[PDB]
Amino acid sequence: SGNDDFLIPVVFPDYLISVADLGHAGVILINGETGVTRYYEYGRYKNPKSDIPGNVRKVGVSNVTIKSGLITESSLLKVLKEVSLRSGQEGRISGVVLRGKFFSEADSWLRGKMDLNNSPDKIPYDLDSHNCMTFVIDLADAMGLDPAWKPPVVVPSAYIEQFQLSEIDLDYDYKTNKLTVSE
Ligand SMILES: [Ca+2]
Ligand SMILES: [Ca+2]
Repeated sequence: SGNDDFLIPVVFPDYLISVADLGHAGVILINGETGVTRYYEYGRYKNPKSDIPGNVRKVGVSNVTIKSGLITESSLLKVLKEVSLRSGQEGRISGVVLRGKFFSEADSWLRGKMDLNNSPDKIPYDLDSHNCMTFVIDLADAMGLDPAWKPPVVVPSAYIEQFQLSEIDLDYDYKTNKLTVSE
């Protein structure tokens, strides 16, 4: 098909962190030819083999259906509901939809970062500077997608709204199970 791949940074702006050191972030990755879908995120997840806080994790999700280059609304809704329940405290999603040829490179980068979970050289979690949002920004930067400028203090809820100023918006509500894509 030659259809561009999809990278969908997702932020859960109403996610509650509760204890110190707003929102959580993850990323959906979709093969534009096949609809094969991956989800990765970085956060304060348990790891018995590392004493350094912060780990990448992969969450299994359904694949989407691509029809004439587009993701069908229903198949994306199924993934968004999965991600909200499994990673997002059953809250709403604010996202952007990015396009390019990068599926294998993104998959390799994410698996490579996950391979660092037990490394003595793993960069420690930092709520301000090395967190769920900066993981995704660093991925998009690495793909050549030129994400929005990263401030010294990265707040997922604030950053995603900045990112949306220059990209396609994705809004999803878990309670109503409704998706809206907009400029
Ligand atoms: Ca918004
Ligand atoms: Ca926008």
